[PDB]
Amino acid sequence: CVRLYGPNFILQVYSSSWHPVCQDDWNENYGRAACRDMGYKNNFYSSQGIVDSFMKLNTSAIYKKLYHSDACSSKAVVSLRCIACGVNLNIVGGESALPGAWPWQVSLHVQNVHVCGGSIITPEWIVTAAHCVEKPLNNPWHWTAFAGILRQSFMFYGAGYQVEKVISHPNYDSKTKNNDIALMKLQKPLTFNDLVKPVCLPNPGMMLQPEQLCWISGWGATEEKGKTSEVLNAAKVLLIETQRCNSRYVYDNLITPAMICAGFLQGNVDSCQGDSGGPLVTSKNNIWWLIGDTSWGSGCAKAYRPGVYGNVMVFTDWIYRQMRAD
Ligand SMILES: *[C@@H]1O[C@H](CO)[C@@H](O[C@@H]2O[C@H](CO)[C@@H](O)[C@H](O)[C@H]2NC(C)=O)[C@H](O)[C@H]1NC(C)=O
Ligand SMILES: *C(=O)c1ccc(NC(=N)N)cc1
Repeated sequence: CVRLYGPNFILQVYSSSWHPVCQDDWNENYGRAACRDMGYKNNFYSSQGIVDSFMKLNTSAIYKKLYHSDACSSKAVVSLRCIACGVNLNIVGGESALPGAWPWQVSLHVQNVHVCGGSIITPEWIVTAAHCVEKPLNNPWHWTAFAGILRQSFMFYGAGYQVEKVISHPNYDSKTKNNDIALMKLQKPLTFNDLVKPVCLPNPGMMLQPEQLCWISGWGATEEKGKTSEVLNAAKVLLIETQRCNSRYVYDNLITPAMICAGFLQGNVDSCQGDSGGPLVTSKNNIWWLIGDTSWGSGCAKAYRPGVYGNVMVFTDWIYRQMRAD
């Protein structure tokens, strides 16, 4: 019953609404304990008092040691970051990605060939699409991950990161593609550097614009019915309002609250076969956030047939629980 709220990572605790935690008597050790509860295990980044009813710490005997208070004597609330994420440098109709521009991007291989995309969230956890791991690719032995390499010809056999665990959302529906999200855990943790870094998981209360400016990246075909791209490509896309995406001329009521549309109704710029499982990201408060995972669409870059992505914000607490359960 502990969460991070908005682009400023305000620590909140639930009461049978949600209230922010006082900076009073708080320290890095309480922050570490809060991150462990969220399933971040050994990950911790920062804990600081932001000037934004409250939950106050009881200096007697992490969640059970908080009580409701009218005011914070420190006149600040806790801002909690569990991992250094969402920092980078500085597909149809896109452009070659630069080194370090999309450092959370991974290429997921089966039998030495790219199958799907993925997004690094921790040194051992990757977010992908549940449709990527449908039978007969449900078992983790099939899979290997490539990070910090832009080119498929530079992804050598024996050099990938073996996948040890595969977890599909319990409500994934293969007919409709509803709840199209899965997690992969690596056998060995990744080494973060200027080319390999995680993207931030989205917090409730991001307050994105109806047509928020986003980016997609992947090794998917550069034209409908085309082959896997040898190079990583990236493109700017705008969110498409669900009411508009659900209209008779677009996807006629097939867009659920677990899905987000992005792209252009005139087409020309879109995700395609092989981009699936990959990131849909946005920049807000100088942080890159994982808004979606490439899920589905009718054809590629066709007019009135945009891209459909898993609504990652809806899945964040399910993700936390799987990371904690491991
Ligand atoms: C801070 O913690 C103490 C100790 O857990 C709380 O005191 C207990 O309150 C319950 C009733 O809710 C009593 O049954 C216990 O006997 C109390 N314990 C002790 C050691 O006296 C205290 O209420 C908490 N402070 C606040 C402001 O909530
Ligand atoms: C997955 O590989 C995938 C996702 C989306 C599309 N189509 C569109 N974005 N229109 C194809 C394939």
